Amino acid sequence: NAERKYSTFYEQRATLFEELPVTSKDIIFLGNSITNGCEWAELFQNKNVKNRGISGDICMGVYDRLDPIVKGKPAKIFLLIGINDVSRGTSADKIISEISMIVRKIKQESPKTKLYLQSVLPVNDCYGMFNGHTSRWQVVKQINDLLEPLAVKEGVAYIDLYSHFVEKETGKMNPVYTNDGLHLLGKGYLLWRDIVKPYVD
Amino acid sequence: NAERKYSTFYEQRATLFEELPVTSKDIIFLGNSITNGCEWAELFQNKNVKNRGISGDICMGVYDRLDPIVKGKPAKIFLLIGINDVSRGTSADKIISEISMIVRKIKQESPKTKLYLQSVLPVNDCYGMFNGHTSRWQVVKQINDLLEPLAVKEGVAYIDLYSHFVEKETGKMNPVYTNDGLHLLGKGYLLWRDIVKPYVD
Ligand SMILES: [Cl-]
Ligand SMILES: [Cl-]
Ligand SMILES: [Cl-]
Ligand SMILES: [Cl-]
Ligand SMILES: [Mg+2]
Ligand SMILES: [Mg+2]
Repeated sequence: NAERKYSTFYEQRATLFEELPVTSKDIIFLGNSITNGCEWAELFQNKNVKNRGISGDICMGVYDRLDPIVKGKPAKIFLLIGINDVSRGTSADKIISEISMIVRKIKQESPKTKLYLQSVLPVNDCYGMFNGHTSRWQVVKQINDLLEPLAVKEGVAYIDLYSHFVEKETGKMNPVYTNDGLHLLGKGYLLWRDIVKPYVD
Repeated sequence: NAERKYSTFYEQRATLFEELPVTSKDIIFLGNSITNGCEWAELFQNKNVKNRGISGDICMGVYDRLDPIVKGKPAKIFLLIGINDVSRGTSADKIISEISMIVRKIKQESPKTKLYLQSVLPVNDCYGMFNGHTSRWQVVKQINDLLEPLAVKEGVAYIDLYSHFVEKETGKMNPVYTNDGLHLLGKGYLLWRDIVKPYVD
């Protein structure tokens, strides 16, 4: 029942994205529900910023829908993905392998697009929700420890969101940014805004 | 876990909307997941159109979050709400009563805002999903038969989306627009766009 809801919602969002043109001026935020949840053009006060987030999405789900994005040759793509693969038990190594597939596809199809790999955000089990995600809070840092070298190896930028969202004493997401331990409150998007607005300018 | 997920997601979206300014140039799409699911500014190619949809939302959930919208005195508000009240067993009469509360609040707080009441969309049980909604498909027309007179009585516009989405033979939503009987595929948002762009123009 729950997997059918993601699958149908993914098809809803993906088929809408196929109908919306991407141009060389565009700045794309690409990812899962943490990307889906924002009004990106309003947050940055920039009409060229576009939401390509899909709640529930995974690395290969992003990979499979790159074409209606990269064929428009967008100016920038900000990628945040992986935590739903964590909740499926997928290893950090395999997740990094699949992000590297996304990086190589974007570079091959739209070499002038500037690509930004955003650190997987921390999670927190304190609210007792999304246990498949939050019980694996330690995998976030395993991914990010591998994700930053991948960025420099592929010649793309790495944005460290994690270190601002995390509680350094616990390795988990600071509750001020979330009400379920996984997704962001408005205050969380303001922090994200302050970190990445220089890259969007 | 289902009600907690809506409740936390509502707080996520609502607290984000409290951080995003609304101005007198804005055109607001206000409603539940059928409103939430779209990229409205891209669909109409109009930077002034803004998404205030929240998946799972109900009439009083919309009412309770009017302040961060109407305080900016927006140019237009397009309201689509009620199907999640239907799925709770709420009568059409009670739903109309609550929509009329929303109308009066908007008219009181922002008298120059043009308000458009959109027909509740049909649903379809053919995919066997969201049975709390789809088993009550006959309630949609009961609401809409009362909603258009309310628009007249309150001096606001009524937009008949339902006629374009429904199968006249069955009273249910044409499957070409949906993959679950409730929410819209990209083709569904294109139909909505074609109906409503004149009002957004
Ligand atoms: Cl949960
Ligand atoms: Cl989970
Ligand atoms: Cl269902
Ligand atoms: Cl249901
Ligand atoms: Mg909190
Ligand atoms: Mg269909």
